[PDB]
Amino acid sequence: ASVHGTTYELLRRQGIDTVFGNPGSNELPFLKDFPEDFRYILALQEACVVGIADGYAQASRKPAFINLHSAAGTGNAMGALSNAWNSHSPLIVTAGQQTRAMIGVEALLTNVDAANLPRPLVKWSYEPASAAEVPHAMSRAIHMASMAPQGPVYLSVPYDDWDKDADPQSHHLFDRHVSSSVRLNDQDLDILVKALNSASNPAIVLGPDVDAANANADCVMLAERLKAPVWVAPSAPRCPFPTRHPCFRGLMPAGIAAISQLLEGHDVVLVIGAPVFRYHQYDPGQYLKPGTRLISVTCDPLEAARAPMGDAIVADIGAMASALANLVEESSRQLPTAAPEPAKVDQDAGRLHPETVFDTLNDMAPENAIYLNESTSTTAQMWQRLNMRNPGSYYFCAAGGMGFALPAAIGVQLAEPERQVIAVIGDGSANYSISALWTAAQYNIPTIFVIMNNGTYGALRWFAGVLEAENVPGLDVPGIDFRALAKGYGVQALKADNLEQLKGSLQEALSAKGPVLIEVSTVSP
Amino acid sequence: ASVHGTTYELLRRQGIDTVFGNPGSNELPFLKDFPEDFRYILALQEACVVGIADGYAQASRKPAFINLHSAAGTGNAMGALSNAWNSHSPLIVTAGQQTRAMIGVEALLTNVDAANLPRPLVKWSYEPASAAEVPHAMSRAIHMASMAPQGPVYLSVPYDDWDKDADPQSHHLFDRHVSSSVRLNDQDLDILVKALNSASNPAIVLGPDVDAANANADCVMLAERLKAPVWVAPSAPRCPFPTRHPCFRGLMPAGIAAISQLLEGHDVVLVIGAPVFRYHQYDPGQYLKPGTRLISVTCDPLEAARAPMGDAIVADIGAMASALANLVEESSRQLPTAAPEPAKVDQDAGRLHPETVFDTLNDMAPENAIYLNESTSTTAQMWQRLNMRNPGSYYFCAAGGMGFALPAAIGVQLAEPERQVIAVIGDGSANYSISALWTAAQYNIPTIFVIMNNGTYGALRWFAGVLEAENVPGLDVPGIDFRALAKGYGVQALKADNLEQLKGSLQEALSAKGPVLIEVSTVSP
Amino acid sequence: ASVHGTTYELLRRQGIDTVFGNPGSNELPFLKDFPEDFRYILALQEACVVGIADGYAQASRKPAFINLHSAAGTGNAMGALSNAWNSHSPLIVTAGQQTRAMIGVEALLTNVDAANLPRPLVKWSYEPASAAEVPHAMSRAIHMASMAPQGPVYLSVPYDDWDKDADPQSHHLFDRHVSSSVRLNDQDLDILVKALNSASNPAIVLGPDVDAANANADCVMLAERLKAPVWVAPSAPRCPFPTRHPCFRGLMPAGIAAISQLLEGHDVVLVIGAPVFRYHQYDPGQYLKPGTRLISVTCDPLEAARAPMGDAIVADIGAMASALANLVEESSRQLPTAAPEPAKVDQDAGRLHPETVFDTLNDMAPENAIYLNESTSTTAQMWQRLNMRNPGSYYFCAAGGMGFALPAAIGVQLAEPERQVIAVIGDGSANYSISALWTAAQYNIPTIFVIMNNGTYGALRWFAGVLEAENVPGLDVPGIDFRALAKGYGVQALKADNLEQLKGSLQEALSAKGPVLIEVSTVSP
Ligand SMILES: Cc1ncc(Cn2c(C)c(CCOP(=O)(O)OP(=O)(O)O)sc2=O)c(N)n1
Ligand SMILES: Cc1ncc(Cn2c(C)c(CCOP(=O)(O)OP(=O)(O)O)sc2=O)c(N)n1
Ligand SMILES: Cc1ncc(Cn2c(C)c(CCOP(=O)(O)OP(=O)(O)O)sc2=O)c(N)n1
Ligand SMILES: [Ca+2]
Ligand SMILES: [Ca+2]
Ligand SMILES: [Ca+2]
Ligand SMILES: [Ca+2]
Ligand SMILES: [Ca+2]
Ligand SMILES: [Ca+2]
Ligand code: NA
Repeated sequence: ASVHGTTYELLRRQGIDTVFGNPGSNELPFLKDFPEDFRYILALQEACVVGIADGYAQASRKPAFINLHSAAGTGNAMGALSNAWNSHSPLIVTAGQQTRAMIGVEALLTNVDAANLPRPLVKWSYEPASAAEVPHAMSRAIHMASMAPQGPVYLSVPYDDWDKDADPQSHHLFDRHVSSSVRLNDQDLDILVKALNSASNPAIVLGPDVDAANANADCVMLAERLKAPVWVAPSAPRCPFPTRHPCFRGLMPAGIAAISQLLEGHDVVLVIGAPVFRYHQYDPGQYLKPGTRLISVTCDPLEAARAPMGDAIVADIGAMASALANLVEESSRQLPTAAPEPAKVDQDAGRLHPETVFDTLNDMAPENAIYLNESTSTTAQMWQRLNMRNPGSYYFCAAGGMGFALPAAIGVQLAEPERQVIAVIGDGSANYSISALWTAAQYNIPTIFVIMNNGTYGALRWFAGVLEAENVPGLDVPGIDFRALAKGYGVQALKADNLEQLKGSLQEALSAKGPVLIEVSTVSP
Repeated sequence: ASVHGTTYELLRRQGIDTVFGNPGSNELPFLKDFPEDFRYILALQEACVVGIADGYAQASRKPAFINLHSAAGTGNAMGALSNAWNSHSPLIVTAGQQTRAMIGVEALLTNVDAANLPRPLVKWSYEPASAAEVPHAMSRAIHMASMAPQGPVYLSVPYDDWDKDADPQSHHLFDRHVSSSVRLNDQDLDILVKALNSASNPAIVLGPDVDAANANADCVMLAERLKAPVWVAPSAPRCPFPTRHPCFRGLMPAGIAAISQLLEGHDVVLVIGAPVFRYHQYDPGQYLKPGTRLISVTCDPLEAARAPMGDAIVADIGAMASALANLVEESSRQLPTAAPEPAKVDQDAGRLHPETVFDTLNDMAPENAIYLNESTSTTAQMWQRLNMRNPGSYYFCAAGGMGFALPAAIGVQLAEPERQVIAVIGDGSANYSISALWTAAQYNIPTIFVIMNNGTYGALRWFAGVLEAENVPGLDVPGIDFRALAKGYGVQALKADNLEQLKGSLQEALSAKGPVLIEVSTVSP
Repeated sequence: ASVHGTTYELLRRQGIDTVFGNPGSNELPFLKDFPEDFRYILALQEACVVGIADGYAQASRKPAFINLHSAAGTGNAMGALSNAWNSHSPLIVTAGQQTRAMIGVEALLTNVDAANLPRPLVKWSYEPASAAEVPHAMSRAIHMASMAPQGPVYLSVPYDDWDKDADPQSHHLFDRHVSSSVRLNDQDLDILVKALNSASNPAIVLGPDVDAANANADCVMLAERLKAPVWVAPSAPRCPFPTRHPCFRGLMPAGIAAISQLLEGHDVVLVIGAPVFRYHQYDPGQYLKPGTRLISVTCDPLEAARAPMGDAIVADIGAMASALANLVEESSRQLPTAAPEPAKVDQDAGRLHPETVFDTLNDMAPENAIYLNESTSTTAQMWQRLNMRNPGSYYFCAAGGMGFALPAAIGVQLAEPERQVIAVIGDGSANYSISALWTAAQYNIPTIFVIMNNGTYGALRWFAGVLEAENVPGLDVPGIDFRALAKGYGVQALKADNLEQLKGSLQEALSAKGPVLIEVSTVSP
């Protein structure tokens, strides 16, 4: 067998059937004779390739496979890799290298010092020392991306390797099963459960690894048994809990003092599946107030090591959430009462307030919609106004890096063809990965893109206010026609300058059979 | 003085007055109170920011200063950095880091292991250990980017550093002058000159560092004195010689055997300002034929070390080209005769052959036009058909990475406001950095963009033919309307479906007062 | 509080009370005012500092703390770090940096690019961005070294940081408890247990992480219930099983084909606490024969990813070994019968055969002796001839790197003051870390060092035979007087040129109250 045949066999035997890619000439010997059981999803720039694969992996809860061109293609994808690192996304990033005979001379298209290029944003990065090693290196990449804590990996392969003979012993790679589905030992788990049962006023804080593990329903059972309020850890990349459940308390503020004030009076705070904590603004004060202790369950040793307070347990989130939910006692405390509905903001017949947009989306979208957020100044309102009952219903760029939501919404829609995806993206953020629209058109992936057009980088005006920073250049983005950009890439486009037109465009988009972009005129900050 | 005030003083005293950027919140404390003597050039994605700065640096022959946001902004720019590394572009890339007090907890927007992120594509990469060190670290960045061999550098700065007090001794940085303008010692230079004077059939091969050094006119004098044919080294990022001078022989084929066959019969081959060599296709055979010896003058030790044949001298290209041109004897051999004009290819009233497009551009463009090339299947025809008499007249992505020419054409036009820039870009390549069009519109930078629309990644069909690779996915890019994309970003747009409309659109574009995009329907390969 | 006071408080609250070090001037501000409850163990070169700390950590099963001088001190220790990486040793390596104000100028003693220096041999490597961050960075180092898979970490600290004020919130670091004591979830564990109960001819292979976890006794119970033969995985750094238990089958040969032939006929092979596998010689063939399947339990994702065959479970070895030993059924198969005693080799009245030395050590040493091995050509005989009943009884350089056993034997003896340590070290290996002898003398740590003096690098003659390599320089080491080297560093020294003198020197050494070196004249290969 050739290295090409053996490597595609390993991929299919490990459950991989889709290649997300933008091709080049070091990759043609891999892509030739492409197997009939695989698909190839082309995107026009590599941030878009990786964003699409990232949405697909996060929504499918399985690894996604990427093929990029050498150093320039890998490099175009590195902002997308920053977000994938912070969302623990299992991405297998492959890139083609020059033929071994010209690597030393640094022929055009040589990826020099290849394994160092995507560091520090990958768990494992490698170029094999011979062609026969390629299937074993691919096996390492698959398992490194997929074991907890999941994350992106990188493999560079000289183009001449594919046609070489494979090692006949590579068949032992095909059916390897590797598990990291582990939980705390019984004695120490019993100690944790007794601490939770004994707490007088527990709180629960949930992060994105809960949604990645599909541990959401176990966390609902846990919060119901403990009768405990539930927040989402700050800077949230995913939604880990039903947002209209009575225990839900919303997104935590991303500040040290704000969080310790929020948690004041809670004797035990159990954090599951989150870093402790993804603060943003600098809000110095106490990490926790006197009387509060914190316990974190995390799948990632790096998160356990860096927490500035609390105890930690490094284990699988699905296995731990299931065990805790089934072992804790039902408290005789009263269940928390649901938060009140948000108020309706006053809306005239002109430009839309973001609050009006989210209320109208909540009124009209299906109950199993999936939302993505890259409208950076409106996140708090989005979390207050969208009822997200089901797992896998929310994604936000985990490293804060623009350029994620537009392509990731296409990958999520490909992973979840029966759930309508609605990406809410600012006019600033929409540009970073605008060419991803083409992939939605070409493959007829029916994502809805709602562009919140207020003419400016609104969140940077907000943060400038926090810093009291004046005379800052580069904050306005006037003069972009998003219906013409959508037409450029083959996507149907609608405009909404007022609430009547917002309702009409959403009705048309929800009834459409392909992707649709709606440009919404929103109020200037 | 504050670190902010001291750092902007150092920049202006070192000749920097423009910041190319896409802002974020770790950068607002640097950008606030932006000095009145500086400009800020916004672009909507970081590949575009860096591409624009790269064109500006290459055309101005001076360092360009960039400010990006943390890891995601730096990462979005890394394919642009791959090209800048291979063009020796002096780029000072700065990125903002979180406040020092939250780096350890990895707050949102922390650039983890920052200095390792852009490696291996930078000459120097650093984050200072204290605020007071920031001006000295910036001084190091300026000089590292600017000394031979020039190239990109990276500096990460915690946002809280800017408002701190500067070291009063930082004033000694402001006027430092650092020179690498060096040439081979007199005794060894005299040995080289005697070898050139004694050659019976010398050849000259020139690379991009000749054009970077503005050594073009000295190389013309050298070739006239030696009566020697002149080629351009393969995979050329720049044009180092007048293309209709009698000595000019064109772009070398990018293959080992093809180059040694071309050079057969030449006893001494002098390479100036090029790697030896940027081969592309694998074309194994002899590096040089018996009877040919090679001497390379390069500004880059890495190029001298990796050449597989020949002697080398590591020195400044401007200083060496001037010395050689003024020291060699005038040979009594006959001057080489000019190559014949290219033939006119047959053209019907339908889609345009690329040969027709380049002939029409050569007929209509000013004699001091500047061309950029990212039309990958038509490079050989472009080099045969455009008379480029002057330095700084051609740029092509030096690492072969798509996404360079569209933004770089805007930076070159900003650097050379009296020379019309004409970027010839394939329909595939145009997508990688499409949002750069917005910067041309907003600042009214009057670049002309000629999009060669043949519906496919034509060069990858070519390379697939070379490999005899069949059943390759992802090679076609149908369904893109480039006039709608140009309208989306505010640029005037024209279409040319035949030769009459090509001539009319070029006349309109050359008479326009702002940027113009022309979509040309070209023949399918 | 100062950073100095807060950092020593964090260390003591996390169970650290000993600093292994060789001092320098960047470290004096850390070491000044050394707390009365800490000890400092000086060694004269940094390979020896780290080797001693490594033996101490491995034997105590807890992290050991090291302080080295800048880049040169760290660099002198990097061969010791290679062994610590492959033994999963929890080492917290700290090094002093220049004062922040002169790092940029690269004053003498600046550790440039410090965090990159010990990579790739550490799990985590860092220099803090401010003085106040130092206690949190130390907390990260402690937990990163101690969480599974354990391993060395590195922290560089500018010397001016120690006297600065600490962050008042650093107290939340002092009592953090972090656990990685996890095992496979109940459903999948029940599947594994049923596979073991159903096997017709199971085998068990154990590696060093069994001894690190003190899982040895649980593995004896497991092998007794399964009635299964037990081997030790190749290139063994530790001894994980009693070597005269009836199930014990010895050290596996370090070859691919040799291992699959050994395992032929075993239907399920359970590997616990080992890489799969640390082969050495290249012995190509099948990884496993038809009819054998392999299951690996490992604490290290990198080991699970790279195994070329089998299933894997990534979990804590102590927790998994305990669960399996208590859940499997007692098989009705007959218990394996003990291997026969090794034969006595013929010994004349001259130089000693290694077999005679190990038989005499086994006859005379206490039953709770601890052995170290750096006598590279005699490993197989050592494993056959020493009855090691107890955990923690054997150490061998895990990366194969010379210079481990001499210093590590001193650290093991410090960790286990009531168990006699006997280091068996070749005359070649003894030189690499010879100055460690001084620390044993100065602190009166009563290690016994048995130097096997055959005048040559015996194992390299063996491997040269395997390669059929002739005319190799550098294999002989004549002319070393080890009793004079021991006298040089203050250690009592004895010579044994025959068996009578070997017995007399061992009796004298076992009765001594301080360290003793015995130089044994062994037969030339
Ligand atoms: C890759 C990248 N570049 C720049 C930024 C900085 N950035 C920018 C540019 C923001 C403004 C996004 O504007 P928008 O129009 O999408 O939304 P708002 O107007 O609601 O803020 S928010 C933010 O952090 C970033 N985070 N990531
Ligand atoms: C960043 C990046 N991604 C992909 C490629 C691979 N690539 C691609 C995609 C080419 C086709 C460009 O198509 P075009 O339409 O611009 O021009 P032609 O049709 O004349 O080839 S040429 C080439 O090397 C690349 N070099 N750089
Ligand atoms: C740091 C280092 N340097 C060199 C070696 C190579 N080496 C050497 C030099 C060996 C010979 C050790 O000789 P010895 O006298 O200690 O024992 P034998 O004579 O029994 O082999 S075995 C071996 O792998 C090594 N592994 N580690
Ligand atoms: Ca099919
Ligand atoms: Ca906006
Ligand atoms: Ca001005
Ligand atoms: Ca094309
Ligand atoms: Ca004391
Ligand atoms: Ca020896
Ligand atoms: Na990198």
